Amino acid sequence: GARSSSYSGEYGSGGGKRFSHSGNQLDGPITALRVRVNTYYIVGLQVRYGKVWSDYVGGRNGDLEEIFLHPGESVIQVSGKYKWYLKKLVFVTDKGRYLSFGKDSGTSFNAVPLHPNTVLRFISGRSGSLIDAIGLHWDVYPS
Ligand SMILES: [Cl-]
Repeated sequence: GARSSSYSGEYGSGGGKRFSHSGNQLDGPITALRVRVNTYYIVGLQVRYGKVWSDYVGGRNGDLEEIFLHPGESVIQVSGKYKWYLKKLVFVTDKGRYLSFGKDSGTSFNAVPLHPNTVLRFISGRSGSLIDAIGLHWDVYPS
């Protein structure tokens, strides 16, 4: 039909419990990221949609890294690495910024939109005390 949405599928394990930011789309485009990291793993994730933060997922012991996107800036590619749990995330923006988090070891993955000229609209995944898995949802913005 007319829709340009696409979904990467889940990268990582089947552990933990599912989360989805699908209901956060209405708040706005992604405008900021919070990624909690310890020495080995991605511990936790929060994403700001417009002005409103998602409900935090993951554990709380770790360095809380945060990146604030520039006005009009979107993510167009996400890569990373996992081994048992998520270990590395790289958010690539349409302003050419490569926003890396975590430690550079594990099985690699690389997710780009399945329809051209769409951007990262929200994320889903699985979590517990760590981030077990992540999935990327792409769409046009504005809608
Ligand atoms: Cl694994």
